[PDB]
Amino acid sequence: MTQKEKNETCIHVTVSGKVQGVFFRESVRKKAEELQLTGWVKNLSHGDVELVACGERDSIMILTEWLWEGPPQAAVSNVNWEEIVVEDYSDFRVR
Ligand SMILES: [Cl-]
Repeated sequence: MTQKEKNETCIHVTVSGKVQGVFFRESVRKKAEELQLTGWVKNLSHGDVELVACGERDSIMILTEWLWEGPPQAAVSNVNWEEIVVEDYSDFRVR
């Protein structure tokens, strides 16, 4: 494997709770960028926040812990993640 291939993976996450009207999408993108992760995030209508995050595993695991807190005024009730088949992204975007 290349070093990037060896040292990186991807996860898929859903985040439940009070996650609307608190700029959750933007906060995930900003946090991900600070952790040098790529992927995407959206707010499912009437539902959970959903994201894919790819990059180094330490960063991934810092993100998954942070998702229990979220941005100010967020009230997260659950974070459900799994590692997935790797997908290629050049940046982290809101969707
Ligand atoms: Cl974006």
